[PDB]
Amino acid sequence: SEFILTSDKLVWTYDGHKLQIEPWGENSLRVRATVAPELNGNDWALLPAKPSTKVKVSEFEDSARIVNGNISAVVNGRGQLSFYNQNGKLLLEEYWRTRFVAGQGEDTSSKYFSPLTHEARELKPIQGGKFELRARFESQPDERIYGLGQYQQPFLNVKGCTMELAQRNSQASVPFMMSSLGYGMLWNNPAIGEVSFANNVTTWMARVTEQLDYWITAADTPAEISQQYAAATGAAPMLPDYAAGFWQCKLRYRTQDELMEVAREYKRRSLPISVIVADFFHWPNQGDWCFDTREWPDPKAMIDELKEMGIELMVSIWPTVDNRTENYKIMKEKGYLVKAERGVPVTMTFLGNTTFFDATHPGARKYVWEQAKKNYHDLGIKIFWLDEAEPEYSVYDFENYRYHLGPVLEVGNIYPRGYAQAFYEGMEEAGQTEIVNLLRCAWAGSQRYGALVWSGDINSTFGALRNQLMAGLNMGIAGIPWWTTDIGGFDGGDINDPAFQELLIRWFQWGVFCPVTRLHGFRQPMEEPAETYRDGIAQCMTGAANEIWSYGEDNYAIMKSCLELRERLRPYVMRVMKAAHDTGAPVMRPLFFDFPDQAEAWQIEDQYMFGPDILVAPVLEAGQRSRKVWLPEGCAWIDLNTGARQNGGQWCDCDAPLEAIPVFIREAAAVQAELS
Amino acid sequence: SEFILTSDKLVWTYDGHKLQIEPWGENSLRVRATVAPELNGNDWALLPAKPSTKVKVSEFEDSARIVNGNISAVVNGRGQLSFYNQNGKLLLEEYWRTRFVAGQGEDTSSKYFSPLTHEARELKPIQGGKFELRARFESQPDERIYGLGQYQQPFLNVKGCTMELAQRNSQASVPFMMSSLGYGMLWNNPAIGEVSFANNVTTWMARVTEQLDYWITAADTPAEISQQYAAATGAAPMLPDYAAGFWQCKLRYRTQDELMEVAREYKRRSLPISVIVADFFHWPNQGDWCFDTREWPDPKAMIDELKEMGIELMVSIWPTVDNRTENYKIMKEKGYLVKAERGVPVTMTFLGNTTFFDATHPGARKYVWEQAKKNYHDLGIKIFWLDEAEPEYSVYDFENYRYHLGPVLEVGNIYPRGYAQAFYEGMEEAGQTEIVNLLRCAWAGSQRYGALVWSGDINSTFGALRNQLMAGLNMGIAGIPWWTTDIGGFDGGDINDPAFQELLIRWFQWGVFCPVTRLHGFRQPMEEPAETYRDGIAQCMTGAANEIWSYGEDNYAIMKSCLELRERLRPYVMRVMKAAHDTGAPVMRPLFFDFPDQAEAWQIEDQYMFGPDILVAPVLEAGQRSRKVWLPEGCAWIDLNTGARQNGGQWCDCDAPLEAIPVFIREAAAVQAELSIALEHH
Amino acid sequence: SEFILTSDKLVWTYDGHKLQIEPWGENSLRVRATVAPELNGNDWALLPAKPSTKVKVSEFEDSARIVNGNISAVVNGRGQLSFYNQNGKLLLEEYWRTRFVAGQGEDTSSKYFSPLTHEARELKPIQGGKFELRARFESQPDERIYGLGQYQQPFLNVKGCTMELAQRNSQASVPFMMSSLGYGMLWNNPAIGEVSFANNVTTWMARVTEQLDYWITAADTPAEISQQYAAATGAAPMLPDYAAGFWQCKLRYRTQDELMEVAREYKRRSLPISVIVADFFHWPNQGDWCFDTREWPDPKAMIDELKEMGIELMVSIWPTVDNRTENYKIMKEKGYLVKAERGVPVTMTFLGNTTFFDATHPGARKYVWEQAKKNYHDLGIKIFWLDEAEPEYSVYDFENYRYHLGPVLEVGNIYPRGYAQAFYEGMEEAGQTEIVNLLRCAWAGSQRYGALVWSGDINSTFGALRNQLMAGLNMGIAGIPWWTTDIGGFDGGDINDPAFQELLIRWFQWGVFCPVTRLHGFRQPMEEPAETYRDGIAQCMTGAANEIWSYGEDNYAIMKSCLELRERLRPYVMRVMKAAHDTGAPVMRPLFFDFPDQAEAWQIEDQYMFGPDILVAPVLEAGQRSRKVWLPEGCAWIDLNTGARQNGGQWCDCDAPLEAIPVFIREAAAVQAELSI
Ligand SMILES: O[C@@H]1[C@@H](O)[C@@H](O)OC[C@H]1O
Repeated sequence: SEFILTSDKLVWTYDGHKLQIEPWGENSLRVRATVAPELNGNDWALLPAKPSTKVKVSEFEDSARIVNGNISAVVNGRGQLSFYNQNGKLLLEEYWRTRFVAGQGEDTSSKYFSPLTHEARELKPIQGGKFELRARFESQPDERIYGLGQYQQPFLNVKGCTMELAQRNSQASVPFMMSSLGYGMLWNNPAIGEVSFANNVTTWMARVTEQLDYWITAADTPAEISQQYAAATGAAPMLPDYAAGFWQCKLRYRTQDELMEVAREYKRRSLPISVIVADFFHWPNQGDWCFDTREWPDPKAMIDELKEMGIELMVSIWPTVDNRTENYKIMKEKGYLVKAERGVPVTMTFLGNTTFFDATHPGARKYVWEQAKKNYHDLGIKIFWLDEAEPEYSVYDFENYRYHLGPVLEVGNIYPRGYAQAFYEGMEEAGQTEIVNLLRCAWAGSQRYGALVWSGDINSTFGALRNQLMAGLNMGIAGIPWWTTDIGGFDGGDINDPAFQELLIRWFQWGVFCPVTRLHGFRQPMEEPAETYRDGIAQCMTGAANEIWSYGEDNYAIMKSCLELRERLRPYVMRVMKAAHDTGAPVMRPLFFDFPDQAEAWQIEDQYMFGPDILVAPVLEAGQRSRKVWLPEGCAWIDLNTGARQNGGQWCDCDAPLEAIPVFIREAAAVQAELS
Repeated sequence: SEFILTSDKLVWTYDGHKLQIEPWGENSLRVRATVAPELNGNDWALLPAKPSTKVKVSEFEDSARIVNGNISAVVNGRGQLSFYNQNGKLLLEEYWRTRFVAGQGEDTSSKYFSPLTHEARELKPIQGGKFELRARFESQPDERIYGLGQYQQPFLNVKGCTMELAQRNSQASVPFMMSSLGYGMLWNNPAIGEVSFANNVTTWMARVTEQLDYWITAADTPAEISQQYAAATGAAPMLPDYAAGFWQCKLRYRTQDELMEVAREYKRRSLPISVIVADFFHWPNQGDWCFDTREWPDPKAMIDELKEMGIELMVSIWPTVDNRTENYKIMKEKGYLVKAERGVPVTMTFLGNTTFFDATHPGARKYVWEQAKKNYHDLGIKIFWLDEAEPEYSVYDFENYRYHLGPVLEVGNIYPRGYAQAFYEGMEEAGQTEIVNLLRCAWAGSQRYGALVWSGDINSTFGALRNQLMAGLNMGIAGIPWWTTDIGGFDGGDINDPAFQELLIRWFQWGVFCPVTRLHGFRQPMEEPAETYRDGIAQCMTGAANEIWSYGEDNYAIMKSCLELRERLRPYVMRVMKAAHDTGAPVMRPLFFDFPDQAEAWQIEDQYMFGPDILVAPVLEAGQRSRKVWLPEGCAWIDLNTGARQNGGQWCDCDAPLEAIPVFIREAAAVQAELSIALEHH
Repeated sequence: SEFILTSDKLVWTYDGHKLQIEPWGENSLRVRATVAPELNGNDWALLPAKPSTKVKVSEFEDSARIVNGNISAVVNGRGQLSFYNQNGKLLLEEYWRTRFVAGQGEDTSSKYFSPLTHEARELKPIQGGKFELRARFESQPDERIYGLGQYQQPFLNVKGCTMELAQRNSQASVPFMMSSLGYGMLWNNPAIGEVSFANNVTTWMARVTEQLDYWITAADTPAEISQQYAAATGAAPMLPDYAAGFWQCKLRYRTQDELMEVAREYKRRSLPISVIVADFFHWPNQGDWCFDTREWPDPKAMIDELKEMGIELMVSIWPTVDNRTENYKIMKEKGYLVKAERGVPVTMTFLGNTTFFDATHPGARKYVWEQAKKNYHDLGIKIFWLDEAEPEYSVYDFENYRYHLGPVLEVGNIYPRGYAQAFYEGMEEAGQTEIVNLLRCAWAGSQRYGALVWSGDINSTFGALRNQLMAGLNMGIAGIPWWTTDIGGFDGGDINDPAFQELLIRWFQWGVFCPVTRLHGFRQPMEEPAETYRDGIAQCMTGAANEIWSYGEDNYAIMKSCLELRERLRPYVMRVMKAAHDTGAPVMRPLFFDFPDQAEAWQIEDQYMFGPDILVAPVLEAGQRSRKVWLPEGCAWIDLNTGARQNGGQWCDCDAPLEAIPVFIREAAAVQAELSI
């Protein structure tokens, strides 16, 4: 057992195991461990640290200690690590269960003494290869845990839950967590694996990796934790103005004329509309990244008319490359495609045999961007819908695929970050500022590449709506402030079904108080293409209409008023977006973000704060016409729908007619005057 | 160390390793070993053995011995095994290199003493799984080794060569070997692996297996070894008479009219023709197994007219099932398809995303047969072209596929046998006798299912032709008497190119003296289909013409006379085919099969015997117009082309003009009279 | 398909596959290939290249070419590679069997066209990991192949043979090959694997690796190839004088008194003796690396007396560290030990549970050297016996062990080079020149660390003797000029058995004309130790006596004249050793090394050249009293035993009584003058 101590770095070593702890921004430490000869150069999501002035490394008895502001790490003579805040309170301690460790007998008076033989930092060698990593920490009975990204589950507090560290359609692993004990932690490792916050032990796992790497931060409030995390992995940029308006989309406007007729109908009725969207398979083949002129005769003319109307066009980008295309040939020559380890060299079979471009290859990123630049960006398109961002393998056999940066088991989760980066860096180099692209997935730090994330191809049910509320809140905690959904859900909504129409209204009303308000879906009754194939290429179907006038007049009036409300909200949304850029605060936040001293704020999972001044209580059940709403203590609250004043620190039974959900405004906040 | 002996079985055991040796037919032993609790019930290619009456099991000193006729196995107290014949000559010896084995020190006076620590029977456990098997035997300085199946290499004798135990297009692993030391050995294990007959050590390897299993046989002559092997794995059936005639094929007759135009034109020129062939993609989609009526409007009328003409139709069967078909849906419901272990559930991407039917699944065999029965056999088609029989994965990642009988790594090589079995059993059940189907691949015992094997999609060169001669002869030694090639090779022959025309003629001349005489290929210039797609299904191209009149008048005359010569040979062919059925002897044989006592017979690799009465000496180089020919001792030889008589036991410098290759007939054999060999005085 | 060409580098790429060919010494090229983003920085055995005189890179048609003196590489538009010499003759061509390659249909007129789908450079991805590599080349009909290291097999020409690329007791993978077609090739990759020189195809295989890496060289003669190889991987140093004399050893002299009594007896009988050896388990425990004072009370006094007698002491070093020792604790603290991937953390169980020191770890190398320096070298010991150099795992499950530089499957074969390096660098740093240590194993480049390799614990038979001849010759071709055996073999020789005694004499006679003349073995009847354990530590047995007088008076007379003959040869041996250092030529050479233009020189495997002036024809069978000997053309030959002159270019029946083997001297060679004076 040997310490190697300098003024700003703690290293411990035994039997080739190196544990290295150092400052990494104010109130924060980076922890690394390896049994290779040295640590490698992989920083993954962590940006260069602003130097800490206050770091102090000490030695006492058989231990060593490193303090950086409000966090300290203690490593004992057996190489066992625990973390404390500035008040000396335990934040986090490693989980050891051994009789012998670091060449020494374990202390029989400690819960660490056990014949079971579990190490806190298990680097298990893979034969012929690298390491299978498990990092174990003690559970705590009072610990509540948030963040981790976007999971399709009805839990805000994820203590007791196990989350797969993998990317699938409707899931995003963004592995930053925030604990109610007063710390946050980033698992700075893109390997396929799992995080289990089980009641008996916390275990982080990486299937294949070179080394342990995490970042831990301490502060007295969630807001400071979020700020410290944003300094570690990058700030969201400033949201462009147009992104705060209404985004109109469906699966799918099949022709230029169809899309333009919708936009013209919005303008004919003087309705708000900021963005309109051309969904997938508007292209001749996958990997062409251009409009098919048979259905889109004059894209420039579409964009120019939309510009006259004050509307931005967003276009679908698929990362797939069909093997019959010219771009497949050239990308294959250059080595810019993902590779199958075994079997046919095909990663997806949706409407063609396609291979994904490799978003971890800097050359492939540039290539795909420059195709999109030439065919779309040069025409005046400045928003891209970066769909299939996981990427969506037809079969999620992660072991069977390899990227430029290594096997998908080792590096796979960073794909969506690279995909967003390709477009953000490309658009920035082309002279665009305030970039936003619609990404289906993300990793740690995706926020710095302007990633507006949505929750994918979920079903159209109230159960799904409930999951989306939890997922969006946890995404904000994981540092992804720009987040949204398909209003009404993606799959299964019949436009003539009264039950779906009720869900649509409830989801729309919530969508007004989401970071982006976006109508999209694949509505029934669907329509098969007239021709199944054209030039041997399978043709893509469409769903039914999905405009605010498509569901009758009663529903039209409700959604029209929703759009008018969203327009009145825009200055407040831009203020909250600037705050997200400035301070790393989410836009939609759990109650504890703004009221961390109040017990109820850490319990309630069906209410949230839309910025600091608006309390939102969505209706999450069919047929519900009232619900209980807890009003936080410390201010009075103004009912958005009645103008009535209510004192903080009480439960209210609130009216929730089909035409409105309960929403309260912080008294005397600037947004109060803006909304009436 | 412990022997468990009975009157007809030797078992040795130490530390869970069981070695079991027992008689398995006359002059033959089966050898099995495992570290599992017991031996499993897998017999693979071995048929039940006829009881051997005089089997003798003894123990002496610390050793044990089992004798069965001309072969004996000796196992010493360290479990080390060697084989001897009735004259006490060493046939085959296990390779051990250890200082400590079976709980005992190794003998320092033996070549077995070595710190290296190699076992002869290495069952290396796969973590969480079964075993990786290596069976090591000592090499022997003057051992020459034949058989093993069909490999694309210019070596008849494969001592010093390493052969992959896997099935790929143009390769067939049929793992029966015959040694010049006077034994034969079947590796009775369908696992993916390798056999290396290296000069320093012989190693058989199986990637995944439950147990070691081989069959070994001893006799004084090759013919006896071949007979004993056919008794162990099954006799070839009797060939139907039409199969000895001329088979006309190309890639591809696209329509009923095109095929019938060729058939009628053969009859109009009074040319011999016994089989005509409809190649692949005559169907609406892969897995439909029926004629596409747009190109083939009345299959019944086609078959009836061909029958009036004395011609059998053969049709292409592909084992692929495209995922848009009705049979895919049903076969998926029932579990009748091969499965990918990882990635997209697609085993081949040629003209569609297809999955192979599982030829190791009894239910799937029956399902595919009954489709072919309903759509082809009930109409009067008696011959099936079982193509892609390996099967031809787009990528040969054997580790990524699984069959009914287990992972491809453990059982993969038996697929072509099951594919043959599916059609043979079905046609037999339907009342057909004398069955022959054209298979691209085979395993040990494929011969019993009427498998006429051909050597696949080789290129059209003299290099290829040389490889095919070696491959065809080794297939015969491996117990596959019915074997042929694409005359001219498959890929790359332009019909207007003199260099290819030269090759076509030499290959055709050789083809006359192959077990089946079959013209096929994908000739240039190729023609793309008019429509690349139809109903979203990719359409299949065709090559150029490939009939005997398609290469100019001078070449037409040579091929015409080749066909006429083949017809005169038919009675002899049918006698030699009967001998293959009765004795297990190959049809095309190396010289050592008929003349085992003569040294030149074990050295010469560019001559062979076509039955016992015809010596063939093919021309295997462009521009060559004469070659040396060794005539075997013990008889006189009649030159087929001149009529001259030559004494056995000499090298002759033979004329070999474009119009004929050197062929010699055994004097006074019945075939001499049948060939009508004159000698005019001008 | 894309070429990236500069003045001295050819790169070809398709689908992330990068093939890079460049000069690496005169008449030589280095070939690397990877599917990773870039080539790594691993040079393994290749030393920095001297920049070449006339390197030319050019593109023509759809191909590219790189010429460096007498070798050239051609890469076509399908990425397929072949090598030619200055006369345009094909040396080596890649084996491809595909219908489609590098995005293009294959040529149907070529032997490369095949549906089998075998690539010449197969970098097969291991799931979650690196690559399984197969490099395939066409076999050639008259190609004869030599080198590869030390294998226990009766084949000099290894065409048709398959060799394991792994290190085991009695085997050494030193993967430089020399072909009769006029090239040599180093497989510059330490991975566990295999080389298959099959008649139908040549296949090199690595179980786990990051990239393809080989070095290829061309010259008109074997001598130039050997020289070019030595420039690439390092010259053998100059051998010290004492190493050419007689090395006396057995398993084992158990005490200081017992060793010294043998040394004194050799001097008392006026017999030559240059080195005497303390074998294993002279230490308190494995990993102590010091004399046990209970059996060795005054080591400094022993060394001083041997110095007075003109004798160097060599001591056994074992790379094992027993888990009860002080050094185990410290080396485990520092991470200087080899690791088991699974199961009990024990690599060997011989007389204790031990773990090997990690010879690929620079710190571990330094640690072990400094233990040996403090306890042996500082006392005046100048030669170490680096035994168990593979290292000798109790079970050779290479997948189950890991070194500093990675899994044993990826890097394992370089261990013995590291082991030699540890002592050579330390001894050189300590002020010693002309270093020689006795290594049981080697890899490519081991020669530069003064590695005298011996063929390990082989059995005592005539079969073994035949194998050793072949192995030693092939080790020389592989660039290991300092090579020897246990005279008599290691295991199974009973000193009272007349059959063994005959083998011993024939082996000794051959031993006179080996690069080093060294007597060693574990002779029967063996003797168990007095007590099985002392202080819980299992005690090591000894074999019977193994001195030249231990086998009766008639045998003593023969071995006595062998030693005297060896002393007369020492000036010649030292000249041949200097030539090895200057030119990379081996000491014991096959006939084709000195007579490459003669057909018989490439066929004969039971004769060899001991330097350029002595033709040796050992007796390799029991009871043989005469044998056939081919005399090379171009000079006359003097029979060493009779003095009779013989013209070159003929076969002779030579008398081979028990008292001599047929040896011939090149007429008028300086060694003829030295032997007759
Ligand atoms: O939202 C959908 C997206 O997730 C994918 O399936 O492509 C079509 C879109 O409508």
